[PDB]
Amino acid sequence: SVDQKAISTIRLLAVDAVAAANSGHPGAPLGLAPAAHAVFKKMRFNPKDTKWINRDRFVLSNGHACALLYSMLVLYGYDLTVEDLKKFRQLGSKTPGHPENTDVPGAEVTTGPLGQGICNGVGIALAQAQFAATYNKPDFPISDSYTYVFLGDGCLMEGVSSEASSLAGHLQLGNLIAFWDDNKISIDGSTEVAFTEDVIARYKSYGWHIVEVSDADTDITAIAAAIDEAKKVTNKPTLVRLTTTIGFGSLAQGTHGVHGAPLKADDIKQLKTKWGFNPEESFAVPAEVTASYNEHVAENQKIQQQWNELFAAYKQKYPELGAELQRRLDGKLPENWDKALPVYTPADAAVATRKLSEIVLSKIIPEVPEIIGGSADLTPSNLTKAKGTVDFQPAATGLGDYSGRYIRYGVREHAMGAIMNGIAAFGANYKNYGGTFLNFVSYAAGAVRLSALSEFPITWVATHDSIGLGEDGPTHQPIETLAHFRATPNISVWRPADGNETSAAYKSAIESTHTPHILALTRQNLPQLEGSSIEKASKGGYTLVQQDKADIIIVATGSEVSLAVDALKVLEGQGIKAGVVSLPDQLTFDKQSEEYKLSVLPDGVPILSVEVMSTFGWSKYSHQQFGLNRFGASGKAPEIFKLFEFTPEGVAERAAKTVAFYKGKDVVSPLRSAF
Amino acid sequence: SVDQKAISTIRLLAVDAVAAANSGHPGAPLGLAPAAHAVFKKMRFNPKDTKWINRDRFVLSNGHACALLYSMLVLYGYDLTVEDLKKFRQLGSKTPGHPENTDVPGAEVTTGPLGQGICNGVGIALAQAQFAATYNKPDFPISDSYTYVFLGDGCLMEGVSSEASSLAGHLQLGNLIAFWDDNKISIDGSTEVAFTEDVIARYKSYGWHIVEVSDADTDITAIAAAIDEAKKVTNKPTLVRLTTTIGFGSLAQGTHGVHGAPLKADDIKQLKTKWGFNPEESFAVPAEVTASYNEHVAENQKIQQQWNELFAAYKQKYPELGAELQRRLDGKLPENWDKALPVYTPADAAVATRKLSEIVLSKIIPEVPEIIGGSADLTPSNLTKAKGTVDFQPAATGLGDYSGRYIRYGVREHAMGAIMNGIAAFGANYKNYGGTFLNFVSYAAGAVRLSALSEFPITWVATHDSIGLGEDGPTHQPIETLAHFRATPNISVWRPADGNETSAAYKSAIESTHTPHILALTRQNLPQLEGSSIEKASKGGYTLVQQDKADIIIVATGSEVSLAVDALKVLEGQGIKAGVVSLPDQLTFDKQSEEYKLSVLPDGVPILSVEVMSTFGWSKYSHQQFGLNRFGASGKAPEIFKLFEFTPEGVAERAAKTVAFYKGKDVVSPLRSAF
Ligand SMILES: CC1=C(CCOP(=O)(O)OP(=O)(O)O)S[C@@H](O)N1Cc1cnc(C)nc1N
Ligand SMILES: CC1=C(CCOP(=O)(O)OP(=O)(O)O)S[C@@H](O)N1Cc1cnc(C)nc1N
Ligand SMILES: [Ca+2]
Ligand SMILES: [Ca+2]
Repeated sequence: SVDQKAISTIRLLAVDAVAAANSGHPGAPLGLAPAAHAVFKKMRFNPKDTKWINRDRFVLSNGHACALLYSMLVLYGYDLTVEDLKKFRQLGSKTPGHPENTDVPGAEVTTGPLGQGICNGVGIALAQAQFAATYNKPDFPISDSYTYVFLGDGCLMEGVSSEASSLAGHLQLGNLIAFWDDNKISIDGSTEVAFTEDVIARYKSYGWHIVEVSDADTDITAIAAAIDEAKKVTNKPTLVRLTTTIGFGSLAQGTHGVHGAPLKADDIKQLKTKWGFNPEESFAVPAEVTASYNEHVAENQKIQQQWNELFAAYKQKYPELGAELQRRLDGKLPENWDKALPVYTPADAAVATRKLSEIVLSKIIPEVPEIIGGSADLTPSNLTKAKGTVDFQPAATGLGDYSGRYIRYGVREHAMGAIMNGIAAFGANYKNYGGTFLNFVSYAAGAVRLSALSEFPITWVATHDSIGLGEDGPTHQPIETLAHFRATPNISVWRPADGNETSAAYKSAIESTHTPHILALTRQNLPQLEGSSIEKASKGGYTLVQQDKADIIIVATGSEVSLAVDALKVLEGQGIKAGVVSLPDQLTFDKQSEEYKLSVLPDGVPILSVEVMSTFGWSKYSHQQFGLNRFGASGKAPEIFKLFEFTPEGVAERAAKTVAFYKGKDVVSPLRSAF
Repeated sequence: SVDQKAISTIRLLAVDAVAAANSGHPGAPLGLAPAAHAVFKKMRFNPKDTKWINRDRFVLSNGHACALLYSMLVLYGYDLTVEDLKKFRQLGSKTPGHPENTDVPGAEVTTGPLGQGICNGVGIALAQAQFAATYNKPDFPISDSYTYVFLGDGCLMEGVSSEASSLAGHLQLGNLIAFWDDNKISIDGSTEVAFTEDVIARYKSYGWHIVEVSDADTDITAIAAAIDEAKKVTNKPTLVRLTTTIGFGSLAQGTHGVHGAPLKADDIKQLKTKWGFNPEESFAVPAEVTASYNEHVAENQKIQQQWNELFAAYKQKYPELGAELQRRLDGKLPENWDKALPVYTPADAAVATRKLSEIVLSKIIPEVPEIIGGSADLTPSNLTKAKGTVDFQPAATGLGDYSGRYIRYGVREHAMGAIMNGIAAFGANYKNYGGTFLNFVSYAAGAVRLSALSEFPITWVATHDSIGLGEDGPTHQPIETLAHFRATPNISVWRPADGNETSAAYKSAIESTHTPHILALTRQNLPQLEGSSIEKASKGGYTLVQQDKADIIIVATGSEVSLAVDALKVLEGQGIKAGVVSLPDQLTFDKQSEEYKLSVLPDGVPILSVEVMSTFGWSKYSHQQFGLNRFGASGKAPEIFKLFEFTPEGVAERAAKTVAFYKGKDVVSPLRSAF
């Protein structure tokens, strides 16, 4: 039949791509081609408009299987061709060895690190539910799309997927439909060696609906029926068990050897002849398959055409909501939204930056509807919920509504990070955030790194940033954490010192379109600084205290800026004149012009950094570094600062030693380099 | 009764400790005191010998509840007193705000980061099973101890605990008995807001046995009976559901407010009078409670006395095993074990460092019985299994035996990391390891950091270290990873360049007693270096190529050392004389004498670092840094190195620019500092 021919075409495109690269993963593509065919036939999408907001989304969580995804995208006439398939896994191609949303049209998210994609799918589905609750009206189903996810045994073993699956079940996300590739093979062989749990029973325990397809190597009728069944269960996410043979059709089917290396040439020949293809030909695309797939595209395009007319009629019936929706689909924040950001003067009281963050959120959430966010069971500690908002919960629980704006993630940092990526991936200008203690952002590193690689404007509200948290002690006190994330490409790591800097950090985080943000915030109160402003802090680094005859410049962040200012006064009594630089975000600073940066960190003066965590990275900006390169302690925070000599006198002593060390030396800016 | 008085004593010690600190967590201690009393009465332990190898182990996974643990340890006469309780959460005390194994007698592991302790308990139980299978003989139950773990809702939400619980069920670890504090309260309030899964059904799906105690606020008879029941189920780990009231007895019982802040003074008074204590008194220890607890200690000490005689008789009946066991309990490796380490010359073939690692393991595993380890579903990629060894599996599966040495962790990096910590915590000189790709060690950061803080000699076999892995692309290629772990205190991060350096890295990792190791290993082949040796590489950094008239020194690691040597030859043709330093472990190097370090990185010569990952940290050792501070690419590895100019000519160009940049300047070693 044409459907059988399409499935064979998909299988053989994937195998031929792996063969051409002499690299990659043929097994899961062979096993999942029937399901991919069936799911894409049910999906609504436009290959010529990858951003249609009411499209169904597809996520390949088992991202190593991407020859399958690329084959689907090629067959459906996305901006990806057979010539791109021939360049699978080749430097610079549009067909990288794992899918990247920045590079691959029709890749919603970046997968490959196992477990991430299913969590991203939870976030896409969460966003869709929130979006539909916000905009849909009687006779106006603006948003009614589904989220389809493929995942394998590896994703099911990774703890992040358990976190997200527990939460998705709690949230009753009925438009999420996931498909488990139940092939009983991973890299180490049979799943009997390490993965003998009853997956189905576990998913029932989370509140998911289950459909089992016992012959998913052939039974596309049953796969389609499973989708129809899942769509009828509106208050539970569904897991469809696809019992498949890894490498179906290969001489090596059902073995670990077919997972992750090219097939033998003779194996590819017998695949082709068994399925009616020419064993001498590669990258075959039968015209009847193209015709069948084109019919579905044309139908989908007529659906989008009608949606566009629905949207026009919505703008007439609901003028304010329609304009808001239009603005969001245009990627624009509300005009002058930033006028809501709080501004402070040096006469205002000291405030912890976690509390300044609460105040910002309280002002901007009512003004910017596309802001939603939550906390990983730290709401009263991170201060992430604006008073008067409702939680995102299914109304059936009585605990919230899908129109709500605040997410109770539970103690699930890693899934929170990956769900945030999915909310961003949904689109519609969502600017979403997640709170935890800074030290436990590290639990979510797998997802955080993908925020950076995927260029998603997500925000971590990362409170209790240092030994300043006090008594909880060294298991809670960051040392390495900022260095880790600053060393990752494309992460803005804001460590604001005061009220104006906190507003600048949020301006950056909310305006972002391509860069994730981590906001490192204090437990403890900090003074409002003389010389701070949103304008200056928006440059990432700025001269807080200018001293034309400086003997030294002290560069600091966060809680250590006030310390530097107090040290400047001690130094004055020692006959040493200091300037102070505040560096609330190193990435933003790095992006400023060379001349601006040199105005902050000039030649001809020693520069000392002060930050109560690792000294890694700080030599970019300083000649000498005063940091904390050992674990912390359990005690009252001021006593810990004293123990480690993070006091005005301790900073002044090191500043004086720095001045002495450079006596008789020629000093150039740390910004200078040989290449 | 005396038992009732003991429970009240525990509750009130915990509340009084929190009160004295005006900080900490009274709720779970109040709720779990009956269970703690019951479990400790069943446990075999010696407060005067915390290292008795046949003790039962206890782990408080909900580590914030540590006022409970400290109260138990004080009551039982560990090296912890009421005076220490009065110093709870105070700087320098033996009663930190979360338990630390380095600081607290009777704390087996360091907890506080949720989810870790239960996984550590899985590792203690895994080790006990392996140890018993190795040493027990008829009439000689050398090892027959249990592992008791308390955990809360937060631990159950963290994905790491799902990973470890799936694996523990697969492994049929019948001597593991965990207790869930089912109090339905976390920081954000009721668990109804975020955690509505059927926990019991999930644990059944993993293959655990369940016992439910519906009135765990009072029913110590049922808690004791649950332990007895769990001990009869020898082929399943057991979860005991303890339905408790958080803060039991407080006016604020059953509320989130009792979780994490001191009780009001009037509340403490009414607790005391309800339970027959003097409301004017704090830190009361009734002598009848001490007497009862002392009776159990005395009985346990007679059990250990008899075990010592059993061990003496074992040494007579089984002379070789007995001597091996004695050596391990003395903390000593086999005499001259390191003579098994492979040695290479520059005439030997190029080898990838992952393959060199396989060869090391193959030589040392037969010689050092306390080495066990595994991989997170990457055995044929990491090359972590020695041919001819058997996997650690329950014999009932037919897939291995508990005497086996190789663990199939599945796709569970985070739990693997925390399980490794538990295996180390068991003791008996275990030197255990875990393989994954370097980029996915990051999934396990929560546990890795605790290896460092806990001072456990665990080893990550972290292969596919860089863009050298090629086609899998940027989702798999480390950039930030070494900087992250090098910035963490107390992590040795070895990046060996060749065969001799790989042997030095393993010598360090296996000899370690207090420092975790990460071995960053290549996919791709590297040449054997002229000038390398185990002796020199054991110093962490060494002069590979000495040049008395050097214009520049190039310092490099791993795959970039050979690149530096090739660049030296290009530079010679440009009239520039270079030396080369290899820096296989920065931590080991840092620990050498100042004079040794200066002999490697002297004054008076520019130093350029080369390493194909982040430049963070490298200014400790260099004036200029050539690194990779952007994400990678999907293509054949040599083409990626060329793209980024990590070629002999690209290094030489940057070296020449470095020489030019320092013309006319006075240069001192990067090792010099102002303070
Ligand atoms: C183990 C592993 C794989 C097997 C999947 O086994 P699974 O059953 O999911 O795939 P199948 O055998 O094709 O059906 S792929 C490769 O990613 N990898 C390394 C890998 C490990 N850890 C993480 C976080 N991401 C990864 N990418
Ligand atoms: C959320 C959170 C807690 C509530 C536990 O809720 P749980 O039900 O386990 O404790 P109970 O309410 O006392 O019964 S504690 C504090 O650790 N914390 C922050 C916290 C967050 N993430 C990680 C990895 N470790 C942590 N430590
Ligand atoms: Ca599989
Ligand atoms: Ca709880």
